[PDB]
Amino acid sequence: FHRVDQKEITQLSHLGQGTRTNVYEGRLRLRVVLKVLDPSHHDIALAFYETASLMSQVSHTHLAFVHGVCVRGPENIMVTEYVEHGPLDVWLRRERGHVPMAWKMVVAQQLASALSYLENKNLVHGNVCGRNILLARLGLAEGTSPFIKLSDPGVGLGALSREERVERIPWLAPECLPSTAMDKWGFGATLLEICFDGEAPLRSPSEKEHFYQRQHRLPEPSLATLTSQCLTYEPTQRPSFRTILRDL
Ligand SMILES: CNc1cc(Nc2cc(C)cc(C)c2)nn2c(C(N)=O)cnc12
Repeated sequence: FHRVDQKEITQLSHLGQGTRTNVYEGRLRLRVVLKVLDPSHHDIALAFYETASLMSQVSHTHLAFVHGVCVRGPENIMVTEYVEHGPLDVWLRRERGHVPMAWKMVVAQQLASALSYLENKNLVHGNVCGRNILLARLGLAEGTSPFIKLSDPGVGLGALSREERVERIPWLAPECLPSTAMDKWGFGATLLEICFDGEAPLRSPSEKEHFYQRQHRLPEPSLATLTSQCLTYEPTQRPSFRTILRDL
């Protein structure tokens, strides 16, 4: 990744919070987003640097760009693409009941394309969810289509606590509660979330953890065969993104 000096960035309005991060609008000597990691253990900063490294080595129409990393005292900052309309989950809840199925199918295909690209390079995202899908274009006007960018996955899944992994249910693959196969589950859970206008299935941390421990399966979408195949507890039985992209 590219090293960004603190003199090259300007921190503006708070946008929201991610896992161990605060996300702000900013300027780069370009409008950007600044993902400020909390003062953290070296294992967490390393998992954050691994994400910056992964996203700086890939290039895809539907993957958000990473400008680089800035170290500002105890704060690690990932300088990433400012995407015009922000997260898909927020937008879906605001537009609940007025998002057509054809619009949702375009998003699913664009997301499956980004994930097929990663799968072919044997790279894991590990945080596929509506919150990490950003809208560059809304596709509300006649003759237009939405355009998504899959955000960086933030602090790597391998560095998170059990409590943080439970907070990720239902996007978290069940085998991760105690491989590219995990993104097939994240993809399936994101299709449910999109189908339900940003209302993902599953509640308290104990109820979510009990759901996976008891091997219960997620609700069917209101995409039924595809979610049923992606959301299986057997990782090797999940279809490839080549097959998913064909089935879509
Ligand atoms: C207008 N643009 C954007 C808004 C936004 N808001 C946001 C909204 C919540 C609820 C949470 C977080 C972490 C950010 N995030 N974002 C990103 C990104 N998180 O990578 C990239 N561009 C944008």
